[PDB]
Amino acid sequence: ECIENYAKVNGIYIYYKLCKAPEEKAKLMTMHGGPGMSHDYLLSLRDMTKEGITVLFYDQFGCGRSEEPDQSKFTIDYGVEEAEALRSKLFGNEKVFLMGSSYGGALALAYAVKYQDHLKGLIVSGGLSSVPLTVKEMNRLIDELPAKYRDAIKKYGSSGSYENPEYQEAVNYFYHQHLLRSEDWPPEVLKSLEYAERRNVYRIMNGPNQFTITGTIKDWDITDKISAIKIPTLITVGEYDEVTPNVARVIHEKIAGSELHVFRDCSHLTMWEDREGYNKLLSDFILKHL
Repeated sequence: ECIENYAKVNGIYIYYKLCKAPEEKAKLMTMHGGPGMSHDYLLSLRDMTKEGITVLFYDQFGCGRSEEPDQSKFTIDYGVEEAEALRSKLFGNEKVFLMGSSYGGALALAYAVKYQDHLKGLIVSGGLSSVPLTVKEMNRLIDELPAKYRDAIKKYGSSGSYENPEYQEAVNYFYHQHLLRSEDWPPEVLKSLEYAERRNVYRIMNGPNQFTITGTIKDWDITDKISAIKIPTLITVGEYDEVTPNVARVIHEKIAGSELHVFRDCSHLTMWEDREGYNKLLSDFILKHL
C-alpha cells in the first residue's frame, strides 16, 4: 500500500502517492501528462517497487485531487517549482530519478534544465521539447489515418464542434492507434482522462483533445536548451506513438549519452501496452545509474 496525502506544496495543497519499496535502492519521481490529467494512468509503474525503487506519484496543480491555483500559474515554469518544492518537502536534499509522460516529459525536461543537479537520472516517455513539432508530427498522423476519420477531424474540427458523433468516432480511432493500442482500457487511464475533462488545466494549457494543442503551450519549445542536460537520460517512445519517435529523436539528439528506446507495436501509453517491458527498461536504467 502507498502512503497518500494532501499536504501544502508551494502554496496550494497537492495530492501525492508515495509507494515505498521494501528494500528501497532509489526513489523515482513521476510527472503525468496532459496538461491536466493525473498520476492515475501511471500507476502501472508501481511494479518497480518490487525492484527496490520507491515511486512517488502526484497530481500537478489544478489536476486530479490537488487544488487549482491562480490561472496566472498555469505554466510549466510553475509546474517545475511545484515539482522541486515537492521533491524537497518530501525527500529533502536527496537526489532522485525524474520521469515524465507526454506533457510530463516536456515538463520533466524543463525541470532538468534548471534542477538537474537534484536528479540522478531523467526518464522521458513519449515526451517533447517542442509543442510545435509535436503538432507538425501529429498532423501527419491524422493525414495518414483512413480518409474517413481523417475528413471528420478536419471538417468538424475547423467548425469547432467536438461534440459531433462523427468527430468522436475519429477521435476514438486515432486514440486507439496512437494513444493506447488495446481495447479494454485500464480504469487508471480512464480515470485520468476523466480528471482532465472535469478540471480546467486541460482546457486552458492544452485544448480540446490530443491532436488539438491550441492552448497556452502550443508555442512552447526548449529544444535549443535541453542540450544542457548532462545527467543520464532514458528516452522512450512507442512505434505508433501520438508523439512520433521523430520528436523523441530531437530530444535524443541534444542530450549527450542519452538513450533512445522505441517500443515496437506500442503507442503513447507504453507503460500499459507493455507494462512488463516498460517497467523492466526503467528499472534497469535506474539501477545502472544509482
